[PDB]
Amino acid sequence: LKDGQYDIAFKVLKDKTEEISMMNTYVVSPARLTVKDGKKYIAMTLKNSEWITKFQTEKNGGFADAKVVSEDKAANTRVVEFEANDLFAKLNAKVKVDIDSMNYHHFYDVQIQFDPTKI
Ligand code: HEM
Ligand SMILES: [Zn+2]
Repeated sequence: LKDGQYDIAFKVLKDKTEEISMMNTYVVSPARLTVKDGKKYIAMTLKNSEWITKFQTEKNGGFADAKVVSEDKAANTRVVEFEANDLFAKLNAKVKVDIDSMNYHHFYDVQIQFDPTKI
């Protein structure tokens, strides 16, 4: 594909499975793919932002916090940005969730699967 901005559908999968993750409820698909100089960046909206305290994706054999490129405090959402390579390969990610009022404090591994062909 060539430089520009595109819609890309995706699903978040439970770690090491083809099952839909509980996290899938809290992301917006499609995400936005920016292609720039042969590199691919994904901008993804997280819902219930206040609950999601960390979000990381695999980068160079390690995990890195995705950049927050915008926040909407009124909507309680935010947009995070990270690099993808092969849009047909699963991307490993990590999430930390904290809901003080429900005593829910966990962190998880998940996979993101993009589907470039989907509309
Ligand atoms: C808000 C109320 C929430 C409740 C009641 C809840 C409940 C649960 C429960 C019971 C499980 C065990 C597996 C299952 O039953 O499906 C689970 C796992 C999991 N939850 Fe939560 N959760 C909540 C919020 C969130 C949020 C905001 C995220 C954002 C990432 C999240 C991500 C996950 C992940 C990644 C797992 C591991 C299994 C999977 O990937 O589906 N959850 N959750
Ligand atoms: Zn846990």
